[PDB]
Amino acid sequence: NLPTAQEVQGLMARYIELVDVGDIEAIVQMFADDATVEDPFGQPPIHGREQIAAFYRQGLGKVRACLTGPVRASHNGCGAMPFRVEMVWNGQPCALDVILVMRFDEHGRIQTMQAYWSEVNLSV
Amino acid sequence: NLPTAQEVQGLMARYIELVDVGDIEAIVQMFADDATVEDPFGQPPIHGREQIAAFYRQGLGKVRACLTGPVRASHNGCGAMPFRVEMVPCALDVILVMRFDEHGRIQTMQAYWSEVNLSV
Repeated sequence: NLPTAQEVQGLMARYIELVDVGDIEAIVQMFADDATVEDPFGQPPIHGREQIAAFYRQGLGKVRACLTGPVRASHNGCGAMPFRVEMVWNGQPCALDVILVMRFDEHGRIQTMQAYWSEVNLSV
Repeated sequence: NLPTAQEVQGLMARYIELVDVGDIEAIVQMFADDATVEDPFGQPPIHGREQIAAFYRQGLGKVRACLTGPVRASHNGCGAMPFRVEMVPCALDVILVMRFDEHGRIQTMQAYWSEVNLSV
């Protein structure tokens, strides 16, 4: 709980913005110190800011990202949003369609994050 | 969680199709006996076929629905999709997250949305 539906809308919209510019440390800061990330969902959860920062640094360490639909928020501090990421793999432009689901804590920080996507969502 | 990524895409797309035509019996058949529905997510879990059937009865019992983006599937039998529901004259943007069992039936259904996502 804590963040209202509107606040969730704002936090998740900002996440996309941070990912887009690639500000790794600002992204990490949005996460609870002990948050867990599953990206893609189905893979082992990654625990803690050190591990999360290493994760984003690997992926974002050249990439554009934008919402492709509005954020769907709840009244219990959770939300979901659809988005697309554009990256350059092997010097070639690729697109990845994803849907992120997040649960925030009483301090407005991301406690849980789950990114839904597979190969079928990747394209050029 | 046996259903593959492509099979999840198909099942989730069929669900939307069924909702769009309003075939409650067909929709309910898609769920497993132990299934739980959280719609909107944040509201108490609904379980029991008679209960899930009654939930759809009240909602679809003129309603239309369409995918507004591709289904995002995983390899552990789960998927998420963005869609729009038109009903009463208004529109609602939703995102459904679902987990299927080893039989390809809905085990978990979670629909995210709130008043903000509503448009009249």
